[PDB]
Amino acid sequence: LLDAHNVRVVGMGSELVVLGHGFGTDQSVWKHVIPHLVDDYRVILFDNMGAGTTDPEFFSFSRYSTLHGYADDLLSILEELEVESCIYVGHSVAGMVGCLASLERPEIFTKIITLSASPRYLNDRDYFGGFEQDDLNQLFEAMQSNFKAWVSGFAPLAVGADIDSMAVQEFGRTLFNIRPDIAFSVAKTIFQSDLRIMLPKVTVPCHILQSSKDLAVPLVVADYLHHALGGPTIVEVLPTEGHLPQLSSPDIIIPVLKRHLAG
Repeated sequence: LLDAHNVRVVGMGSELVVLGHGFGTDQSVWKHVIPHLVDDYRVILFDNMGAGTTDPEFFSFSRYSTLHGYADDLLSILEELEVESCIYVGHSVAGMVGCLASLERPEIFTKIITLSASPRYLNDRDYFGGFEQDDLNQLFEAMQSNFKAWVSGFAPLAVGADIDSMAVQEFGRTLFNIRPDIAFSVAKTIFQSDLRIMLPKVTVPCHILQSSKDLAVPLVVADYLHHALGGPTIVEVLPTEGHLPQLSSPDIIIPVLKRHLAG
């Protein structure tokens, strides 16, 4: 492992914190944050199998049809690094992956921080997720119709802000670097996922950070996690817009993340 997932361990701080990334980017999404954590924490970063920065020659589409495959990767990495106890910070899908991995080894995680995470994006009876199946169908066909034309429109909506903004350029660049037959398939697994049954089984304390304006995650999803996670929970709304606010708005995210890391 490690090389397959580009595992990096930086810092001189007392506490171990793991940083996971969501769909479409890689560990570089934490570029603005890492310099502010190395004095206080020992940071381990890694890339999910199937990202642009990884070698997905023989990608097992069965292993990653559920988020368990990503969760086992995280555990194997922490196992390989001989990590017995750490704080986990998961952005977007890596939030649910840490929660799912904590079900398997809750002693390894003292604290979980989710950022722009969601256990389900489709709507349902008495559950607002943000999307309908026909909203997903159009996106999946648009990604296969012209993947590059889709990325040019999706990255401005995921990050928010201008098409010319630096976070948009970076995310669209990493989003476009995914091998197309993997990006569509992984976007299907993620966008159609439903991890609400798992949430009550979580006992690790979870700090749910969430942008007030997140197009992939409505505000109501933050309160749902607060009430659905079986362990202690707190919710802090970030005064930002976007799915990747640690990239677009690090000036605001960093003090909030460190405050939850230290408290």
